[PDB]
Amino acid sequence: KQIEDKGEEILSKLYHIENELARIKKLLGE
Amino acid sequence: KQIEDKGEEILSKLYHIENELARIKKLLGE
Amino acid sequence: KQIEDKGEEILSKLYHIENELARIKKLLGE
Amino acid sequence: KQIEDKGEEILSKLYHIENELARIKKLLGE
Repeated sequence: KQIEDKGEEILSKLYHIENELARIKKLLGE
Repeated sequence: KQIEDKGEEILSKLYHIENELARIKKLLGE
Repeated sequence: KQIEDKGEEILSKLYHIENELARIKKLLGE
Repeated sequence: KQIEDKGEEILSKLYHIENELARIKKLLGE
């Protein structure tokens, strides 16, 4: 359950990261 | 294998992040 | 717990990626 | 060993990603 909690935690950061990069790509295209 | 399954899903996110970075590096003319 | 240990190391990388994105978003004046 | 191999694989992508972002930050600062 530690390994499963770390797993989710990792995913949720990755969603945050992919959103920051989408925001960068959007800016740069404007 | 829930954990195996998570591994794969995490990696998938990483590929997609790599696609975003390729888009970004093109916009920055590098 | 080698796998637990890996989890933590992965997360650490994600934080650092987040620091880089904060630096990048400042350089892009966003 | 599948979980341990996925672990390494994830790390190695993250190193690639942190390098792409360092290259972005360097460019933008030049």
